[PDB]
Amino acid sequence: QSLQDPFLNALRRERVPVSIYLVNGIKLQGQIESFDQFVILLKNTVSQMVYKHAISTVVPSRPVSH
Amino acid sequence: QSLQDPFLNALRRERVPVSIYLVNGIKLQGQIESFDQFVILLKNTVSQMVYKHAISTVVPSRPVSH
Amino acid sequence: QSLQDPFLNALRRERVPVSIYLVNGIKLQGQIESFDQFVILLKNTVSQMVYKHAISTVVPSRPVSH
Amino acid sequence: QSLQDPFLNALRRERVPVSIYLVNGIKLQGQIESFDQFVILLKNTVSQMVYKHAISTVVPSRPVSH
Amino acid sequence: QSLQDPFLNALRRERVPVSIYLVNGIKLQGQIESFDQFVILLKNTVSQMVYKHAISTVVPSRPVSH
Amino acid sequence: QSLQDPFLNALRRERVPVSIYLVNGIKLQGQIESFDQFVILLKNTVSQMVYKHAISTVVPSRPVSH
Repeated sequence: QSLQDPFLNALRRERVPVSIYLVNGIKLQGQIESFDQFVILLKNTVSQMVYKHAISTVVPSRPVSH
Repeated sequence: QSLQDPFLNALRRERVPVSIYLVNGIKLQGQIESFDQFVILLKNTVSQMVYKHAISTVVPSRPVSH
Repeated sequence: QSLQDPFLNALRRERVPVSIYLVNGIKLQGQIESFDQFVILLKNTVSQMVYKHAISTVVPSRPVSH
Repeated sequence: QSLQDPFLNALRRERVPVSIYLVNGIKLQGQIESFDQFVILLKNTVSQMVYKHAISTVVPSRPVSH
Repeated sequence: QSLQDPFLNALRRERVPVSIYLVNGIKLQGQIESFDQFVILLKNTVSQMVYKHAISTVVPSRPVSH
Repeated sequence: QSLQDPFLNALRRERVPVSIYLVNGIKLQGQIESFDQFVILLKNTVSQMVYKHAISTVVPSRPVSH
């Protein structure tokens, strides 16, 4: 049903450092702790809850199985 | 069903000071009083009703159980 | 079902002056005359129909019961 | 069910000159010829089809019954 | 059910040159080859697939029957 | 049901280099590896997951059958 779900899940499972680029030009970095329909929880010191509607791209720091 | 709901609820329940970053680059601060499907009520002097569609991230000022 | 509806309704009923901040950085002011699922009618000289998708926050000029 | 529909319909029926402000800061002017769920047709020389998602506000040039 | 569909269809059928203005201020030009629920295919050398969510207005270069 | 799906699928199947223009003015380039309802996976060194809501246009580098 989804390519998004298995991609994000691979990133979460493998604890791959990612860059999440926002539509406003900000780049966030961390590891994906969890996600659901509308948000991604991006972990560093604290977990930032990122609304998907604000994201342009999710870019892994290295290739991942998917 | 949701990771967003228990995260926001933990922030509300624990009265943790948060930063809510808007997609336009404004940073709001306060405590989350309540929220529903589409909005978050952010309390200081008055309660500001923030539309989720305008939010990029919600960042707690300290780690919280979730 | 909603926190948004009773909040906007309190603002409407009590005729509280509000500021409606748009995502593009414009601040509108007036009283909320009415609202529905998608829009808020903001009254001054004429009524401006404001699409919720364009709004970041609704901020009352004084605390209101909700 | 809607306040938006009777408002736009009053503007259409009465052929009131309006300003439609876009979220990007452009102001369009004309008369509303027609509208549906997602768009407003704004008439001058030609009819411009305006997506509601791009609109911040619709402001009549004079008060209208609604 | 729709005013959008017959408008776009008239533009497509009559092969009228159009300007499609994006919310970010870019103006695209061409002829509408096809469209569906979410996108418009705008033809010149190649066909550009334009997401409706990115469009502010569609403006025909001359009046068209609708 | 869709023109978007067969267009993206032709681009994927034929491995045509594309430009994906974001609403914020960034231009991404690569080949479309896969896509679903909400995202496009754009391949170069790694696969970037691009949210459709952030895309304005998808432009093939050469004409493609559709």
